[PDB]
Amino acid sequence: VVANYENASMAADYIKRVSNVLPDIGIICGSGLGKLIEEIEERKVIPYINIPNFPKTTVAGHVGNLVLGSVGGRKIVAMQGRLHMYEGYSNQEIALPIRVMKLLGVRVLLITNLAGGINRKLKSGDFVLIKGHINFPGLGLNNVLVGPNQDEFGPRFPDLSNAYDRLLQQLALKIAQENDFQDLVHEGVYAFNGGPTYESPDESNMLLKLGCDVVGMSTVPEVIIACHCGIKVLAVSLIANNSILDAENDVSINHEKVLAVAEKRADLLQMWFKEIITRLPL
Amino acid sequence: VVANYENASMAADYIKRVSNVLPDIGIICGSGLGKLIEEIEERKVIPYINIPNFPKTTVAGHVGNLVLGSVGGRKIVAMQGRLHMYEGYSNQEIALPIRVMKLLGVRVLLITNLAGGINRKLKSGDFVLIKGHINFPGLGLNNVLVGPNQDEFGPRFPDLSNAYDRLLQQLALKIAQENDFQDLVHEGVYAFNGGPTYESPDESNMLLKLGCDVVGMSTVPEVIIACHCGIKVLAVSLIANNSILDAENDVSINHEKVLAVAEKRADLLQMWFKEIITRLPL
Amino acid sequence: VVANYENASMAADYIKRVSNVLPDIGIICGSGLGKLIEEIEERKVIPYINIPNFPKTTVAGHVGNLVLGSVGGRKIVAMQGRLHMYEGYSNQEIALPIRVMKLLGVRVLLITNLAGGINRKLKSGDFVLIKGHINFPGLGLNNVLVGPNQDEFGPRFPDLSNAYDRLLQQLALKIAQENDFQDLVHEGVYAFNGGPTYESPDESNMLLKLGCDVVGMSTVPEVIIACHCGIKVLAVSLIANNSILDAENDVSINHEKVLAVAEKRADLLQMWFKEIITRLPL
Ligand SMILES: Cc1cc(Cl)nc(N)n1
Ligand SMILES: Cc1cc(Cl)nc(N)n1
Ligand SMILES: Cc1cc(Cl)nc(N)n1
Repeated sequence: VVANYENASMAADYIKRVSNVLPDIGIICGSGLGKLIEEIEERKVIPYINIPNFPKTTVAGHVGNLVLGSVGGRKIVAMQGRLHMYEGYSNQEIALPIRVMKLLGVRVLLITNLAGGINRKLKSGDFVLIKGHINFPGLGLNNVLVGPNQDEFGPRFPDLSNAYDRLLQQLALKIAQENDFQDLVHEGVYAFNGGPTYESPDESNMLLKLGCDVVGMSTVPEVIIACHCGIKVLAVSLIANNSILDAENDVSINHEKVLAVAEKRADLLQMWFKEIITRLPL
Repeated sequence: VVANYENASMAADYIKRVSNVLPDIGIICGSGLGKLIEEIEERKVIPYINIPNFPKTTVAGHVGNLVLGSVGGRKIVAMQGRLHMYEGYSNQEIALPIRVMKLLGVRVLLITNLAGGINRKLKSGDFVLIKGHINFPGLGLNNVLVGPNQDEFGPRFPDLSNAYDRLLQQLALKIAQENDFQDLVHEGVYAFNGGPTYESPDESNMLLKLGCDVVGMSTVPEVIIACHCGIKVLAVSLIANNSILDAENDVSINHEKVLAVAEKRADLLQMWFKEIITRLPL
Repeated sequence: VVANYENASMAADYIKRVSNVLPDIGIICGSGLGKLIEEIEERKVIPYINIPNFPKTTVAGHVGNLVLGSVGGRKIVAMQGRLHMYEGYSNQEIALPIRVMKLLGVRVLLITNLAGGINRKLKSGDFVLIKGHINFPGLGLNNVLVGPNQDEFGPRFPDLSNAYDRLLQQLALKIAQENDFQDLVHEGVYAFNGGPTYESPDESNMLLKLGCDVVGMSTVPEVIIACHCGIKVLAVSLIANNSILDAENDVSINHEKVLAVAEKRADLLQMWFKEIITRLPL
């Protein structure tokens, strides 16, 4: 199924019938960072498997729902269970849910992920406002836009210079200052490792040389599809380890440690993003 | 359809029947840089769609013809409408037209493209003679030769050390000196970004660190197929912007600006390449 | 055919019926470096084409056998004819033979390859004990684990920090010292170039900047599958040229020169690995 205008329209039609909500904000939350979705008010939960043309996700299993409702007086749509390219999903499968958001009315997309720290200033538990990226899959002919261009959504050759909105970054920092946790908030450049192996010690050393501050396995595909069709983006990484320190000290990286960091910061991240949604410009 | 000896032979048979021309020079021209093809003498235009085993190009649309005839007394074959890998074409689809050129008798291939400047010496409107490359798709298991080797055309493991012929570079510079535009002509290393997003500001900064002078989304696949089967190459980039300056000044990159640069240099590039063809060794 | 638990079990069942050997050591030997396999004692040769669910290898041709037997009193299984990803094999085809080794009882995998030297200390004929890697295909969404995770074999997100066992490296060096060829033995970081073109002169210069000591087109996919399912690895490169010197002196790289180096070191490498197998811990 191609992520074209006709197919995205059919999915949006189903959703609008079922939900009644016209959202102008979208959210995609990282693993262990989805509590906010359970607090959406007057909400409607739509399993992906029920929506025409949505990608099949049963081989991976686990949760996969679209959730619509209200937060802070604002109308939002959330993806509960994101699609990652290391699972084998195609370019068309990743892109279709974001293009459906566009047809539903989304103008701003907020994204969180868990990532490894490269910059020596980063500790476990810190947050990084993403200000740019290095897309190794894109340089290597696995960009999410490889294929025919869908002209109704955007141009053949997108410019990513303003993919990460500066005013949204400034609003997120302002709110952290108001609640006295700005000492946790950094900015930086995100390297996309296709994955699913964690970056090796020598890959981490290479990324430090190349100007990367953070490394992870998600987010860049969604950012590019959003930028192509004119949706503004704020993306925030939660740092689970510093891979450069771990390489110097021969310390292991593992998913169990990652999820414990997520639990430690989940409630603060939920409160932060609730306020961001409330404060977004009108 | 595999780009093998049998399938390329069937395409060449069709062409030879229709055209009568036995070319020993091939040309592939960049977008907005194809005026020379309209001035081929005693010419024959063959739509790709008519040629056995040529790749299907109707999803992308736009022009796609093989043109045979004479320039400056020399017999040439031109591709009018090149195939780019960011459109989703396979390794076999890119390679088959170059291997057909080989069977038709081509010994020299001249290639132009539009590209972004990385080296701080490069301005919009400059030309770069390509002397080497950094192939990010090739390092990342998307090389144009991934697949079974077609032994009749070349070896399993090609050496690219002499892919860009030095004497052809020297002849191109000599002609620029004769016509007093050598101040526009540089040499440099080309980075292949699979695309179709332009290089991000942080990718541009990375390429500067890694010794790249220019970045673009074409040319390297054709160069590798030509080198594999023993065809000499001259490749020239027309610079449309300096991405490092644009990153420092927060200035946007876009296809409209690119095509205006192409129009500004099209007639000079046509005259230059006409003389190169005329002067090629016998 | 997916490299899952059911399919690997069916292959292992065939093998166990035919061979009687329960191996706890596996070997994968580089091209021209396979003489040891001909000296396996009380051996059984099983063509890949006869084994249920093994990948089809007839397009590439050439030898493809599993060989079981004894070396130095130890029970081993060897792959005679390795699968390389530049031939077009899928992730599932590369992984299935290593997962079969796991089900057969393999706890240690010894691997050799031929490679190019980047570090200026490396000469043709030197050996490099691999201590880490830079996986360009993995960064670029062509990692061998892209796809659904096979949970019975290992975790969704493997850590590669200890992929190259330190004690095995120390044993290999100890044996070289006992036989007075330690002056040939280095350690270093391996860059995986998907291939099949040799690294270009400018790619070689880039790899030097990024901390790579050696570059080649194999080994990293097998190492990752082995690490995922808990098999210890020793990997050794035989250096056929120094690509940085060749770039400075405009000297060519070619498969014929490579195989002559292999012949020069084959008998010493055979003796070295025979002793390593004999000395492996119990
Ligand atoms: C949570 C996480 C993700 C990634 Cl890709 N890398 C690290 N080191 N940590
Ligand atoms: C014309 C062009 C092509 C490319 Cl790939 N990049 C830039 N900056 N400009
Ligand atoms: C034997 C070999 C392999 C590779 Cl990938 N590169 C070089 N220079 N040499």
